[PDB]
Amino acid sequence: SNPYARGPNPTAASLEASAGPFTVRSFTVSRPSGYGAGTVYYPTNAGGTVGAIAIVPGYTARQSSIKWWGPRLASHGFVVITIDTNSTLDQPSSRSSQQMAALRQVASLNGTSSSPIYGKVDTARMGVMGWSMGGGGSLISAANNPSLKAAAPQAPWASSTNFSSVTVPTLIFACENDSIAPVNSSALPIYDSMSRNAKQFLEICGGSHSCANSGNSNQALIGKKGVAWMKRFMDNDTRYSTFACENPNSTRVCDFRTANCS
Repeated sequence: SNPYARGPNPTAASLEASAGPFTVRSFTVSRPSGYGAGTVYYPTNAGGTVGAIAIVPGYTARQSSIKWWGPRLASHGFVVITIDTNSTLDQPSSRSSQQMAALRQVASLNGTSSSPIYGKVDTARMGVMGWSMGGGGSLISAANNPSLKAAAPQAPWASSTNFSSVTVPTLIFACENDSIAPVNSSALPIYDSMSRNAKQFLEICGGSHSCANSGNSNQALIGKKGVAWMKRFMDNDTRYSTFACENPNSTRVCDFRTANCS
């Protein structure tokens, strides 16, 4: 039996829905350590400790752009911290450092008896997400910290597209019409650089650079894929292998590629 499996057996409908099974609460981090601000979203009743995911916005952007992931992931059994960076103009390497500082603080709060997440986190199971330069920051985090169990950046951008060293399972959300981090020169070459991992590339038809952000019109599919990827790889939960690895056969998807993902 898998000690990390949480929640009921998934279906397409349950993963496309507004929320998973678990009640979600949130709090603002009172003294952020190593990053600008954070909001923690957590399940009150997951039935065991859960992994932690840290999510970072893009250049000029704030938690509002990424916030929708907090309740959506947490309701399926994850502690999620969304951050603001120390400056809105921080670059990807700085964003990676701050992302790991946010994961560190989640681990600190897991050990703080006054915190709402005291004892709720398995600090050995962590994941990284983020938009654009925060997505490039997530890939840097994975390259530098290969114990991370999953990465799922959106509309990523980094100074170099070469992430050949990454061994962390990585799902890339791409936005077809992105004019800031174009698919062809950003998301796709980042995807193609990775030869050592389970990986996936999922491009949303018609998407602008913000197509995976809060308020987007594809939360059913994008949320299904993000949760399935994190469940399969952070929880080793093979009930999610098909959802994580499948072509979703969706008219909202204009390009789908995956490797080392059965």
